[PDB]
Amino acid sequence: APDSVDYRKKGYVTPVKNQGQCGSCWAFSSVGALEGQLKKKTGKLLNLSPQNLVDCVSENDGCGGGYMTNAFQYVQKNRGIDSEDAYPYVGQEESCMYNPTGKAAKCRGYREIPEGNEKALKRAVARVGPVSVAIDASLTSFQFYSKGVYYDESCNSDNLNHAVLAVGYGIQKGNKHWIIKNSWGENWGNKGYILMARNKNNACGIANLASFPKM
Ligand SMILES: *[C@@](O)(CNC(=O)[C@H](CC(C)C)c1cccc(-c2ccccc2)c1)CNS(=O)(=O)c1ccccn1
Repeated sequence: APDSVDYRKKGYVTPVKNQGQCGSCWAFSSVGALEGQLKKKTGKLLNLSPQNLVDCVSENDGCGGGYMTNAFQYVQKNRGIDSEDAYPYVGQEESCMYNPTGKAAKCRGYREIPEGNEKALKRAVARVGPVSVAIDASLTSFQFYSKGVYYDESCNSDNLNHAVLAVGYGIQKGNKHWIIKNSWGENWGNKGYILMARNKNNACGIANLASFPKM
């Protein structure tokens, strides 16, 4: 695998979004992994519909939460997912209004990175592109992040409370890290992003719930 990868400079990542009040993190993590795979497939970068997921993945909890693997699974069974244009985000629960003429992409399943295995996650990002991850994002130091390669001993790898996207990896100043896209708005952290300590015993649970869709 390369020493460092950044799918932002490669045109794989769409703008940073804002979930707002709805617990749709998972949706934004899923949609982001889907957009990375669509780009690699058709050469076009499109914004996919997290609302489509929130209203339609009956296996999940809408704005109450859900899993990324369930969302890849719904897109696979359903044979598609709409674009953001065709199914705009509202931020609250509404009935499924999935429209097939607005189908922007399809999924052929998903792969799960070996739990707790960072090297594996690295190879996955390096060979696949953006990867859906789940971390502990409850710590104040994480929420007030602005610069640096985030790290805190209090981070709990079994307290996975927020779904995010692994956009690449590298090194800052001798500190290895993961480029993480957040769904808190371009005004949070470092233009919507945060570099999180890599190889530090799977800090904040970075590799405990990683997965990517097949396209
Ligand atoms: C996000 O917006 C909503 N939370 C969830 O989806 C979690 C799962 C994620 C993989 C981390 C969750 C909570 C409760 C239930 C379920 C669920 C799963 C399957 C089926 C039904 C329900 C999933 C959270 N991000 S946040 O709001 O920004 C946040 C919250 C807390 C701490 C930090 N950040």
